[PDB]
Amino acid sequence: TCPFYKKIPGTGFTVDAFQYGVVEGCTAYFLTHFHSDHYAGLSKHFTFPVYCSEITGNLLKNKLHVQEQYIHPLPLDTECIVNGVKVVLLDANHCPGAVMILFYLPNGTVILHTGDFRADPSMERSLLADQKVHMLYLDTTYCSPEYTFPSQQEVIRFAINTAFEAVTLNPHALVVCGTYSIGKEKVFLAIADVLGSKVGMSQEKYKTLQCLNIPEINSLITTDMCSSLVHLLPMMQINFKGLQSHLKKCGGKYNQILAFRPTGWTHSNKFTRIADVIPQTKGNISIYGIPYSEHSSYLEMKRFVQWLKPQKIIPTVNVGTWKSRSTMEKYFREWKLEAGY
Ligand code: NI
Repeated sequence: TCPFYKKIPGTGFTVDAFQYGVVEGCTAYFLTHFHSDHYAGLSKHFTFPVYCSEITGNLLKNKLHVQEQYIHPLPLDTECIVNGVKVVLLDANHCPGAVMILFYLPNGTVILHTGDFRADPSMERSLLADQKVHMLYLDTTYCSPEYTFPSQQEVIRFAINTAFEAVTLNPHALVVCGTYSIGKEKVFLAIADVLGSKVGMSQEKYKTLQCLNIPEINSLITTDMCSSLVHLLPMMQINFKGLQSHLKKCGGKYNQILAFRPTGWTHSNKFTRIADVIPQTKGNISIYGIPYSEHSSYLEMKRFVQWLKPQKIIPTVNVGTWKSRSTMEKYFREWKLEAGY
């Protein structure tokens, strides 16, 4: 059965609730972004209205085959009426097409559902600035102070500098980057850009990237592996066995692999700086784990919430244990006492 934190009171609406069958009372199903834990349950036989971004709607049609008549894309930053209720979609600074949803209830309550997000000070100058928000449905993935990681810009700088150095020392080195969902496209695009190459990938991944409205994408990616010196592979293949097997397939064109795994957080973050990160190596293969996050750090999350000053917070992540729930509730109270709301 559908959990309470996926339901929007005072409406016929649910958020990211496609794996519970026909939800009793639901006249519109919103989808925040195209990640499988959130779309789980959607398929070509779905017959209810789905509300989402243009980009999410491209992926629903092309990848899941949802029929067009049930896909309702909305523009961002624009007041829209859905089944008699004003809503706005905001950029969530997560993966391509990811949104936060503002609901303006008929009784006067305003609710923000963040979906998955990476909080940013720029959000303090969106349409959120313009009225009070009573209830916040919050992505609490990294809601604990140990969760530190660098800016996306610092991480991309590390990756660009590492790749350009290795390939300039050895022009016969191949760069490989892991992927298993949309998001984090800057990692492989920034590295291919410094090397003067397109990124090579499977037909299935090329198809996915052609749904994302990235400017000038036809100039940046390709299915011809032979012409490319940055290859994308499934995340499961980014290990010594998988990468050895891939190098065999390249027909003696290359004699060294440098590979990147963009993880979220890893406990090496508590001690080590981004400057100081070192790879795991075996022979002519080196693997870097780089902390490129599409979710808020603890400090970024705290700044956002202390700015927004909501009356009530409903977590949407880490809700399955009493210890987690109690931990999160303590931090919410600290924040509220420190700021005075
Ligand atoms: Ni996500």
